[PDB]
Amino acid sequence: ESKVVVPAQGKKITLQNGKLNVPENPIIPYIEGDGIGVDVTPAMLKVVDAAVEKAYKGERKISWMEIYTGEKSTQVYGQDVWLPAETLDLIREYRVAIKGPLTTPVGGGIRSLNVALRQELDLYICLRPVRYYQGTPSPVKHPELTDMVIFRENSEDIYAGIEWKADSADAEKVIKFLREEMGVKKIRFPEHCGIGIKPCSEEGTKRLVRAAIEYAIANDRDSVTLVHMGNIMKFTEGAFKDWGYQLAREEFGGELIDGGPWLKVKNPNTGKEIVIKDVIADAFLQQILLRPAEYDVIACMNLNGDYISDALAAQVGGIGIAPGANIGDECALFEATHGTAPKYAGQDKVNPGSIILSAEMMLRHMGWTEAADLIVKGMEGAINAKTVTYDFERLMDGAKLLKCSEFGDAIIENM
Amino acid sequence: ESKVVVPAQGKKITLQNGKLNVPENPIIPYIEGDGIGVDVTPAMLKVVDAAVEKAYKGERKISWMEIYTGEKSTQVYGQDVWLPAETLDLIREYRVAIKGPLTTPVGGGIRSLNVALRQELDLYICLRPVRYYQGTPSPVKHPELTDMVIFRENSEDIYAGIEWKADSADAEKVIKFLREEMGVKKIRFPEHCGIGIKPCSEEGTKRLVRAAIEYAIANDRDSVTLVHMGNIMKFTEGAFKDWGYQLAREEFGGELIDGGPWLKVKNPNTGKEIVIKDVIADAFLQQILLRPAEYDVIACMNLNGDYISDALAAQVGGIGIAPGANIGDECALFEATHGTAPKYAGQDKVNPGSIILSAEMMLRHMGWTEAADLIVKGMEGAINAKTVTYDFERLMDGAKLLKCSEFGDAIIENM
Ligand SMILES: [Mn+2]
Ligand SMILES: [Mn+2]
Repeated sequence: ESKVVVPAQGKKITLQNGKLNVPENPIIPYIEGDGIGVDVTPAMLKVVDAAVEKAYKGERKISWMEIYTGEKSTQVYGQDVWLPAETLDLIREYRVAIKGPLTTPVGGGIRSLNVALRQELDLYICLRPVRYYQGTPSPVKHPELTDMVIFRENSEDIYAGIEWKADSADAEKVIKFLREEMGVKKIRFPEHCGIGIKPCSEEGTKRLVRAAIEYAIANDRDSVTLVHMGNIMKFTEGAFKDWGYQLAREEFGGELIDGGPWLKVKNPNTGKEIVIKDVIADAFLQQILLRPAEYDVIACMNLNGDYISDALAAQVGGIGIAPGANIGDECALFEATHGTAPKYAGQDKVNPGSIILSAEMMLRHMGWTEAADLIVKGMEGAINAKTVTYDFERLMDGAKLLKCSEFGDAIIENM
Repeated sequence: ESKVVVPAQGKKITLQNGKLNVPENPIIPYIEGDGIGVDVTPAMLKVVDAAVEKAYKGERKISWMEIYTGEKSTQVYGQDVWLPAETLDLIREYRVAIKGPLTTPVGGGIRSLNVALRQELDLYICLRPVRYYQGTPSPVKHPELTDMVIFRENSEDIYAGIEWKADSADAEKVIKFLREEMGVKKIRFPEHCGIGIKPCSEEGTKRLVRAAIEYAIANDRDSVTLVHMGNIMKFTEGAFKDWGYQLAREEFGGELIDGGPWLKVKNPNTGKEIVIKDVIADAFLQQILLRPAEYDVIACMNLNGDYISDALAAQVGGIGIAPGANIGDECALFEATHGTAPKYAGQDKVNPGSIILSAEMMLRHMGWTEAADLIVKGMEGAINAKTVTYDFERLMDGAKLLKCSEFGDAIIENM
């Protein structure tokens, strides 16, 4: 029987015509998360509650409902229950949910639980905004020049988990097929060879890029850059770029800039000309360091997005405070983006900034922009006040060391 | 008939027992390169000649022999001759060669010429050393902490170029096979879907990692880090890491550090304990910025190596002066690692540092360490003297702007 307790006081969020109908007392499911999730989640719940209390003068209140996935799920539901069917059901049912870090066990043949949540709920958009918070210790000279929003495709690519082990009957069957029926000659060593499949479809590309352009319009952003490796992988990465440009022309009236290949899309609300461009992935990894100001909204495939989001997060000193969301047409799951750091679990020491900023993305998604704005204001003030957790403090002079919970308070104090 | 002219005075380098037998007058084939290759190559030839002249007091001299590939090949041999069979023959025959930037035409279905050279000559090692040259304008606060050597697998991965276009009969045939015969259920959108194959074999992994460990030993380096995405791609990326560790244990007497997974390999020459470790690729992209000093020799797959080498190059202000080599068991091809920058072609303006440093790797490979040391010394002095090309000068105050050829001279002047 389920151990999830539906809050007595609280109402389910609904969806109509692609628009969320959020009540003043929405029930929001939440997954504590493994390791440090035990530290960061409580801080997040408190910070969010303070923000909504302050924003709406007590008129609104979230009814938190704990659901399970990861190590805590096995302890709650038993041995092999890492991701209960009900968790997928609950998230879809309640439309909006948030979670702490999740880790996948090894030795049992289980694949990434985070990817499982994304794929099964068809949360095709991995949204990762990366900006700099003044006062954050950064390894680069000008982190303030970074203000990007990453739209990472979440349902395709080699991330789909389609592969076969070297020397397995399956791997041999696939390789035999490729060489004998497809006439593949480029497999250098066909024996003791593992094989992986990289898919990229038009509908997959289009829906991701459509969300990216709509975001640029809704937020009056300057450009959308399609990042890819089309010079090497023409039919997957290259096709992604092609379809992205095509979508811009076919659905957003994209016009040609100069002699190409860049396009301009008129923002139907502000009249601003949004530039649609593209950059090779490896070169992009260099450009984000050398010319970050030239970039804004980014649309890319799964793997590249993973790399880009992490590299960007590192550069602005936000490795531990990078917010993230997994969005689909029916529901959305916000999440801490860092690891579980089991060594510090329960020490009330780690930075709760990632899950908190992911909660602010959640609040904004719910249309509760005022509360979200309060969290941003709180984070900015606390960091600028140099009252921070160890991960920041260690790289600074004259900073006040704060525990995880205390930093949560500092955020509230700066709202 | 061939238009390649074998130098009258000069002798072919030979190979015996995996050791190059280099004469005092070796014939070295060279490809000018497209675009700025017309600017950088002449500077390289002059710098190298000055270095060997100075090092061996006139006793040794390279007999340069021009060979063709790229745009110049079509102009020399005709319309469809982008990569002549003789070029592959010449490189293998003469054992050591160098080249400027190469570009691949689009619209003709031709795949990367650089990859073609690597694959066809089985140059399985893409060696990319990245260090900081004092005085180089860098976007990071402490670029001097970066001193890494990248061993990028060059014959496998999605880089192999195995893929099929969306809606093509082939793509449909492969997808049908995967779904109906392999029972694949993770292809989100099977229609209008491009497909790519990612292979990774044991022999491919082992030979790359073997070269990496041997390099760490020969150069008394501190560690070898296997970079991979094994948490997501278990059978390719994960297998690479597994085989890498296995090779360390089976061939280099690797012993377990603590409770694992790190290993220690005793340097048979210095007694130094070389640490063998591994890091997830996305996290590595962050670690190179946050903790670069903890890394040294890196061994990774094709695509990841491409990303890692570029990101590292950018961080140390070496985007345009990053040396590179493609090494195999029978021959080696050194190359400029940047693009062709056609806009500046013939202006004697671009930085010849990349091809020059690649020539120093070439000289060292030939056993001409003294000449190679002279080039390093020259580069260090010129950069530190702030007498540089526009790409550096633009990011500095109080620097003396030098043309491409003039920077070549500056290098010579600092030998
Ligand atoms: Mn990640
Ligand atoms: Mn490259």
